[PDB]
Parts: sequence; C-alpha cells; structure tokens
Amino acid sequence: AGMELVGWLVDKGITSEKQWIQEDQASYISFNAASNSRSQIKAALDNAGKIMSLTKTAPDYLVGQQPVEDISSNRIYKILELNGYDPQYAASVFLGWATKKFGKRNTIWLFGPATTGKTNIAEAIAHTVPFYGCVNWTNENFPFNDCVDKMVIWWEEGKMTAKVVESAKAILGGSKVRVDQKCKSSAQIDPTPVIVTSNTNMCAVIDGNSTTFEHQQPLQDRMFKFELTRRLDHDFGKVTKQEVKDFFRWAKDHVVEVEHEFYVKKGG
Repeated sequence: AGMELVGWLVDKGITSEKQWIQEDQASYISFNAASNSRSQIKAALDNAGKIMSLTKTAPDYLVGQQPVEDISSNRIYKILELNGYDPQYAASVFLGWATKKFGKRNTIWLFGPATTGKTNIAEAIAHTVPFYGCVNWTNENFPFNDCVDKMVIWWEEGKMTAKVVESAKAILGGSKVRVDQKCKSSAQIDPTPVIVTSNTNMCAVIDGNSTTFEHQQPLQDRMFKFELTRRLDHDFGKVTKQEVKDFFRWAKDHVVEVEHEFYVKKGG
C-alpha cells in the first residue's frame, strides 16, 4: 500500500533489500507484485532505518514475539548452565541489560577462553538487532566512530587507553557523551547497552609504557561479569538470531530479581 511498507520494515527490523529477500522473499514478491519501483523501495528502506535507528531500541528486536516452548535446547541457555550459572537468573540480567534497567551497570562482560562461546553469544545478539556498533580501537584516535545511534555496542577486543577511558566509562556506564572529532563534528553517543568480549582483563588501562588499575573499581561498577570456562568444541554450532529472540522472550516470561553486583552469582 504505497509506503505502507515502512511500518512493516520497522516491525521486522529489515534494513536492506537483500536482507528483505533473504528473510522473507515471499513478502518481497508480494509487495512488488504489481511493479518493482526502484525509487519507492529505496525511500521505504531509508525511512525505515531512520525510524529504527533514531527512535527504536534493543528490546523491540531482541525480545521475540513468539512463545518459547522448550528453552532447554537453546544454545545460550546451555552454555550458561554448562558454566555453572542459573539460566533463569543469568537471563534476567541480560534482559535488564538490554532494557537499561540497572543504570550505570549498562555493560555485560563475557570473560573466558577462545572456544568458550563468549564471542558466539555476543555476535548473535549484535546481529539480531537492526543497528549495532563495533568499538574498533584500530583507530586509537576515534575508537567510538561506529557507536552513534546504535541499539547495541559490541566491544570485541583490545584495551582501553588513558586518553579514551573517560569517554569509555561514559558509554560503558550508559551516560550521554560527546566524542570530539576536532573541526569536522563532535558526535553524540546516547545510552547504549554494551557487551564486552575478552580473554584478558578489561579493567587494565594502557597509558603509554605502563598499564594501570587506577580505573578498575569505576570500570567494575558498570559491568556484570560472567566467566566462561567449559570448552564447547565443534558441533555445538552457532547460536542463532532466533535463539537470541527466544532467550530474551523466555527471560521476560520468567523474570527474577537480580543482584546489582559485578560478579554474577552461580547459585541455583
């Protein structure tokens, strides 16, 4: 119906024609059944996307709209239990994290070895959302260049530095900050749930030829830490976006009180 598509694209979280085809070819063909308007398709995709990135949030897409029958086979549910965490408890911190419920503690850190699935979970979540940012650090100058107007920020590797830590603490803590880009333009990063993935200590800040833990406690106050040790190995497979969607839906239908602390407990 003209540009009635813009409401649909936003609902499905579709941001590209190619993605549209791959996830729901049938509808692509259905909407364009009586002419394939280059110009119309383009402006719909653009309008959507502007609408998603500027006024929508992580929960609108991470929280699956379908009831979850058996969560026991969900790869995120497994890996949590495997490493000794109460699934339903861990789930609640994730849901609250995605929701900006624990103000300040706006970051989830998955610490552990290379095959423990930390990267497997983080990546599935970042890709489940319409817009996500990756904290580079290859650009030590502007490491947060890709963090504006995103629904999730994935901190995949590297180490903060003395010159960036003040900004880092704000993003990690969920506080609005402006990241000066000299003449060009000072970008503004709004509160965004951040997920960190590392095998090293993320609280250790590099300051030239020395490393410091001077910021350790402030950094620790903004995170929920998980420790993953059980090596999973091939055949476990990659957690899927659908699995991401069910986990958060399950977490919402079985929400328990969460302890506002750095180390996530394992009881249960």
